Amino acid sequence: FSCNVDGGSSIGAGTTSVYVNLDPVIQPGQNLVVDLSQHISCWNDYGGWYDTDHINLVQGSAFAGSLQSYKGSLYWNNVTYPFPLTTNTNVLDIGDKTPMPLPLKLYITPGVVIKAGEVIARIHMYKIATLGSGNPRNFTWNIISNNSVVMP
Repeated sequence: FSCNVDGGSSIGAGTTSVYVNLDPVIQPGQNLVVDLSQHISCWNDYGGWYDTDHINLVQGSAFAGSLQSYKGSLYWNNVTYPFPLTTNTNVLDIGDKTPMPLPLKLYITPGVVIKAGEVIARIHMYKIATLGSGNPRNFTWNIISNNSVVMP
């Protein structure tokens, strides 16, 4: 099982930065959408659905630092969750060699809103396979804003 960010090198586990662009000027009632399907993809390293991988996001995934006062929602694989996650999400099956973009969106409801380079969320992902011990792996996606966001 492997993932990559923006078509980069393969990742087997651990913490990876995911850089996103956010609407740089917003109004008080505006919510920021972070479409992570545009950045993160994962695949089965065998293909043909032999040793299918089961993937979900993990309870405790949250906004970072000052953004914890922000309110959110997280879309994952046809279910929408309150964010921060109080639950593990549903399971997504990964069985092909073809990279699958993660069906994942983050909705943020926030004059400095976000600083360039700031971690806005930490999303924990769990992988376990179908054969043997399952070879369980933990991923953390550190979502980082490329840009500053203001709300004048």
